[PDB]
Amino acid sequence: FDPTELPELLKLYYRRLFPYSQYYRWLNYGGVIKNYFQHREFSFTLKDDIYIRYQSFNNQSDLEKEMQAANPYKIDIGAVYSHRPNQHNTVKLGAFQAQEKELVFDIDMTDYDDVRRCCSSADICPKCWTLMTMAIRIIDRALKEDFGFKHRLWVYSGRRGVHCWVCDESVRKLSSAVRSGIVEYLSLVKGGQDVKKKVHLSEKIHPFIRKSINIIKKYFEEYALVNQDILENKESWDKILALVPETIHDELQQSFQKSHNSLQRWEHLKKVASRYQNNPWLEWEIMLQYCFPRLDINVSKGINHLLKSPFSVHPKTGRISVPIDLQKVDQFDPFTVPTISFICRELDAIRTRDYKKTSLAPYVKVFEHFLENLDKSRKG
Ligand SMILES: [Zn+2]
Repeated sequence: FDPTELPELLKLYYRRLFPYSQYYRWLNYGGVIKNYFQHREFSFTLKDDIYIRYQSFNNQSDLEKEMQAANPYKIDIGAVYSHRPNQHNTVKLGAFQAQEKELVFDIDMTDYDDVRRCCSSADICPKCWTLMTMAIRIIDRALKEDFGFKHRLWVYSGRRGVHCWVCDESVRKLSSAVRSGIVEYLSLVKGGQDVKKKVHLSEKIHPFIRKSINIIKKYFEEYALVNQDILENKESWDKILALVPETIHDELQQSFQKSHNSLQRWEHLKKVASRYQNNPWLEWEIMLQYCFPRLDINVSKGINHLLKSPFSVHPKTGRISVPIDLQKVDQFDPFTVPTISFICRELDAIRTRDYKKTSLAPYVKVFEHFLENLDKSRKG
């Protein structure tokens, strides 16, 4: 993909491919509440990194217009405010308030750099992507079963990770404190870089943790012991020994030297750890520390947080911020995700149905099913 064709591709994409209809369907929420879409903040990042926020629009047409006119490189969605963001200059200090917004999560592969061996920073590969899969399943399960959130839209970030938009009516009215509490409930991996051991479990295991572990169990052998090979050599297995008491270090060190692969060594770790318990949950603390999601509280805490819009175009990979079908989550592949050049290619090889003829269609379908359930909930 070539980022210089981009300003030309954006023109076309924003004119004949970006699903404005479904977009407005989403953000207008069936018109039940007035000025909801009209009080929504957007922000655009234009060429040469020109950043503008407090963008608001009268309706879908105004949006189509200003977007096609600006042709932004980045689009971020924000809160629904007390007034129209456009007019924020006209509002007296103290009355311009973010009032409602979807509950959002940002999962970023870069946050796993201390426990994945294949890549670092913004690099991703099929061997580490399984981490997202566990993250989506682990978290979405909690949002659905523990919290009863019914309308959850998962979106590819374009390069390094995934977003979740929780859009239930009661959720959009959640205070920053409750949001922060939901993040604290979901969070198990605590610490920065000074701290080598980021997971400590109590004698009693809360169901969320149990159900998260059981999801990780299903993936751990292939992800961690085979593909990542976290016990390949001493440099790697010392990092794991750093997460367990010193009194079992020597025993494990020898059993690791005498062993041939990570499966054997993990199986040894299990037996020694289990034996350590009798006279605690080391295995699970290690699995969690190596596979459980890391969550930035600042992303989900603030009602005024601006997050990458679905169907944005990634300035470098060219990939589309596409919705993720929760039913096929294990089959999701960020490397076969449509790029803008590909869907413009498809378009220039054939009115409101042009995108259906592109590879963009099934993701818009996922988005439409997300919208349909959203209507049904408003009705009954
Ligand atoms: Zn990788």
